[PDB]
Amino acid sequence: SHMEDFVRQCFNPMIVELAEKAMKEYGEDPKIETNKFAATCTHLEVCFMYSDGGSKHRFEIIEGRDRIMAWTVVNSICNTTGVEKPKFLPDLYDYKENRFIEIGVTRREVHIYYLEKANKIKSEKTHIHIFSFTGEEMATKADYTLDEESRARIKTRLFTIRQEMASRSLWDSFRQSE
Ligand SMILES: [Mn+2]
Ligand SMILES: [Mn+2]
Repeated sequence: SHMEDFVRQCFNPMIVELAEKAMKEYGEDPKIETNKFAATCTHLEVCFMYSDGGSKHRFEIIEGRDRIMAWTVVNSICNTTGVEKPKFLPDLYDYKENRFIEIGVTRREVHIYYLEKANKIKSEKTHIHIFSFTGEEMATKADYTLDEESRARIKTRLFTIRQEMASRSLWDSFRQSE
């Protein structure tokens, strides 16, 4: 398919392999559910740009690790700091603010996905931060964790990926697939 070739020539190889591993590891094949393949790569790259923002060792990356190793690091962070173990695996831990962070990338408005994720949490201790493909963002207690410039970089990247998909006439099915 067109989407698979585009994902491979758009994102960096480390990201593509981690996305492939994470999808097969949960029974989905990147060569078929190509829209979910693009979205796993996007979520991965956004998470890595986020963790790059801030100081050197501010964020402990949870996403991208294998399941049991990811939970190993959460349990370790929990017994280290004293925070409660979330029931669902988050994406980061903020050592500066002492909180796990769930990062989301949606194509249906910051209000809809923020509302869904906040209801999914049902344990309000986990900080939530949503980006969209339209430049908009919404975050818990309006606390956006990073400075304006890092978030603006993430947003720019998201919009460049959106235009690249449309240039290949892939954007439409991708926006309707979420
Ligand atoms: Mn995740
Ligand atoms: Mn996430």
